[PDB]
Amino acid sequence: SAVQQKLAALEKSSGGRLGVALIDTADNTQVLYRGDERFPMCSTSKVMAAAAVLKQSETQKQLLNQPVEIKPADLVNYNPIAEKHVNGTMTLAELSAAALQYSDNTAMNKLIAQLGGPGGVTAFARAIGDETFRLDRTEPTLNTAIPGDPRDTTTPRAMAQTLRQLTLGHALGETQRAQLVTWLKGNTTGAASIRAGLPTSWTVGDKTGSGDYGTTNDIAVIWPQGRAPLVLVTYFTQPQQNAESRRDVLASAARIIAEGL
Ligand SMILES: *[B@@]1([O])O[C][C]([C][O])O1
Repeated sequence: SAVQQKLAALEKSSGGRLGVALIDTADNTQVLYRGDERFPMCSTSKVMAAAAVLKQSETQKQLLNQPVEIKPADLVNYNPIAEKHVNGTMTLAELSAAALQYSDNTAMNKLIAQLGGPGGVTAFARAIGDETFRLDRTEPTLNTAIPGDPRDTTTPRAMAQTLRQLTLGHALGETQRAQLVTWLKGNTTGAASIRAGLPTSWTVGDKTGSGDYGTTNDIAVIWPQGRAPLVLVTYFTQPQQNAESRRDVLASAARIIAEGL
């Protein structure tokens, strides 16, 4: 199809490996490019950790207000929000927001701890029907993005379906789903990625990811004005360990998808 030829050309021009999955919820049609190949999730995995904590809060009603101490030893490589609260506390809600909207790695590690380890995050994925997602490591080593390594990967198809279920479906309770949507819509790290290839009038909620091998990812829910929402996952990785990020590729892939609608 036209869109798949344009995505292939974009990939060829980029020098890397591009994975795309689009779900149009109007007719549940899907557009896939390398949709069943594994890609390193990097920080896109933070959505799953936050959603797992939200699921816990359906039974533990006060869980998100639980204070969690941030100690100096907790700080890792990228902690824009946690750094502001060293030797103090953040609630689980604040940690979830930080992980999602600022991609805070300390916050992610606290979420993982709350879930009983990476296996607890993976288990949540399995519980909502995602057989592909696997989280194996904590921050920052889950971002190594080594070619061929299946750790800390998923496929575009799987992540699109899971993101749909979490945000537009009913994998979470009503208050929890709404909270997740609010968090994603307030992301601060996404301006140069999917959002940049879409009409400025569309509302987007997204989570970016970055890692070694120039890995540059973004997963989004998109609410076009007067039109069913769309779920779009764009994963990109490159052959050189020290390659630069290529957010423009994700913007271009989004633009190509948007043109075909
Ligand atoms: B994710 O991918 O977003 C930023 C941080 C950097 O380690 O991880």
